[PDB]
Amino acid sequence: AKIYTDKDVSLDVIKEKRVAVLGYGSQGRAWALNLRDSGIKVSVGLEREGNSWKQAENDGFKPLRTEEAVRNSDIIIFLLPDMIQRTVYLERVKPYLKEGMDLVFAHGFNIHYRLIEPPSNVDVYMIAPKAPGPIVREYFAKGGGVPALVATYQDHSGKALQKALAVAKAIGATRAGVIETTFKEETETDLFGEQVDLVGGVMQLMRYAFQTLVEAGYQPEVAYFETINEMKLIVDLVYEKGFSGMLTAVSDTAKYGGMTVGKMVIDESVKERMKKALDNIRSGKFAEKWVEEYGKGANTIKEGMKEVDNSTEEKVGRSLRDIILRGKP
Amino acid sequence: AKIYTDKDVSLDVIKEKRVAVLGYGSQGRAWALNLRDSGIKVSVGLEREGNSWKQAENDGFKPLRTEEAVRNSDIIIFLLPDMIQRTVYLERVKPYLKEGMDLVFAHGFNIHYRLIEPPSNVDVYMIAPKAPGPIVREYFAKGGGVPALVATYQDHSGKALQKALAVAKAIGATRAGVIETTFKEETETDLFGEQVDLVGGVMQLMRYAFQTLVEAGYQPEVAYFETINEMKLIVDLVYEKGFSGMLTAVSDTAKYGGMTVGKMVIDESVKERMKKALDNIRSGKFAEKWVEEYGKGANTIKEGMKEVDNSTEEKVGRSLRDIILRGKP
Ligand SMILES: [Mg+2]
Ligand SMILES: [Mg+2]
Repeated sequence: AKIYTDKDVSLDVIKEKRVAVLGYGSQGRAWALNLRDSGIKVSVGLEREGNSWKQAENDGFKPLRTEEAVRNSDIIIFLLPDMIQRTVYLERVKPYLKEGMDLVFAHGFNIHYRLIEPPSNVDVYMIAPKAPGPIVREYFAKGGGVPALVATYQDHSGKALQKALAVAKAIGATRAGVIETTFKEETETDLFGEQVDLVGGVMQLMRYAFQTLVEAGYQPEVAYFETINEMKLIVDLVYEKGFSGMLTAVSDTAKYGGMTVGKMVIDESVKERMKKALDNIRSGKFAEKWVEEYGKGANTIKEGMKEVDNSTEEKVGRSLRDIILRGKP
Repeated sequence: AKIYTDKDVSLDVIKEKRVAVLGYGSQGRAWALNLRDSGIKVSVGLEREGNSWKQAENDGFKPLRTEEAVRNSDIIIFLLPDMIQRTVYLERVKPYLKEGMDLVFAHGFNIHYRLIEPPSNVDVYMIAPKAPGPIVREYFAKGGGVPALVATYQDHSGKALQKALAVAKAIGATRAGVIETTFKEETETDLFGEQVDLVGGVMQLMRYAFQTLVEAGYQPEVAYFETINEMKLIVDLVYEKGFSGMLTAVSDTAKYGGMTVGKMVIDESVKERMKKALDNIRSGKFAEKWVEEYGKGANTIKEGMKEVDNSTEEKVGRSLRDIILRGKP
């Protein structure tokens, strides 16, 4: 697939545009800081004069209520939680849209699932950096940057890909590299990864391994080092060198064990259930169910966070993190 | 558990002893470099004059053939691959052992499974740091250190735990903290983590999720970012702030999906199969099976490595790491 880097993209297409960054969480901050450093006129737009508003004041912005930021801008960037974008949009963005304005997202969920339904006469596009806000910012600030995906949903102007690329350049992404996708692809793949692998899957895998050891009578601190803490070593090596690289770096005892037992533990029925999860994303069932849960108060999340907070593993983990911090220079 | 720090041991217990570090891979290097900085007399002993040998020379060591390092030393540290230790021991160490010498390990495997059966007149102990060699070295050299586990197998002197902690102090581990375990516990828990979690488990988990997306027709590059590359972001968060902190850092959508779908994918039958793997470790079946396999050339590893090296997943990953490399500061 085509990879775009600094050289392939001009800022001219957004240089003269006023950008509203809606939100000043971890992403909103990073983007607002990078855009402003790249010479883009940024207004931060916020629903409340709360902690976010203060943080933005602390960074030399003068924040505005959402609607005032929108009325004074050309390019509107939604860096708000997915579940509250709909309400902010309808009440504080929609009535202010004019021909030729742009709606810009970091995630495809709301557009793809019709929670925000834009008019036909604006451009709609996305830049999805592949790192946390702090890194997005740090790397840009050191003359590098983080890769991202870009997509266009509605290209009314004919320049929507160029504009998406320019935004991505202004936040440092083209220093690393950018690849084009679609709103649908980014949404479905992001939901799938989070559910089966990145958050759901690996958390349950690590937690089961930890529990198995503690239930068999081994020391909890030993069990935590072996099943949770060491995972960084492994995943750092995959990130840096691929699986091949990682496998070369571990013992032959580890390779033999991982190759023979790994597939018995994570067997074909797991893959079959991942297919089912993907089917549930693709049919819309997952998004329907989540929107329904959220509408009832997200009690699943509250109960699960309480269980994690009070678990044995969390207690043990805290203690080993004091030990690691104690020796970190 | 009791955590030991610098206040719990004086280097005096080993300051006057000559140490042979057998091997000069990433661990042998780190330990040799730290010990010498702590003012411990270090000799590097090696079976061949190849790359390890040259690196030791680069670091200012004059390396010796293994048996010459042993004859000239009091404390023999095995920092060699587990499956070669037995033959190095029989051929190059055991003939030269004398009362009061120490046999020191970084992993319990060879002592626990009777592949090395030490004589009755030596101490036998272990120090098992909980980070890669480079870090062992880096933190030490920066005035911190990395935590480790210690264990005693045969305490002929009555001071084996003091000597283990002293070696750990000399490589900086007591700057962070050290926990005592046993050779059995270290062995069984290290085998278990590699097999079901750290290597076997997570690799099968990530590959299967990649494969699911690719099979469904998503762009492989997108699939790789979402199922493999982004793992580092989550695991880093767990490493730094535990599961509660990771979960606070991800979206509510991610939380809900991980808590509901993750548990459907990684169900309690996975745990049950982890328990069977642990039973197979505990009975010695795994170790028998591996020792047998290794003695036949470890053809399982070679074919597994080829299969990984020419996988779609791996081809994709090569490209994307140029991207990231391209933007790091
Ligand atoms: Mg993502
Ligand atoms: Mg280990």
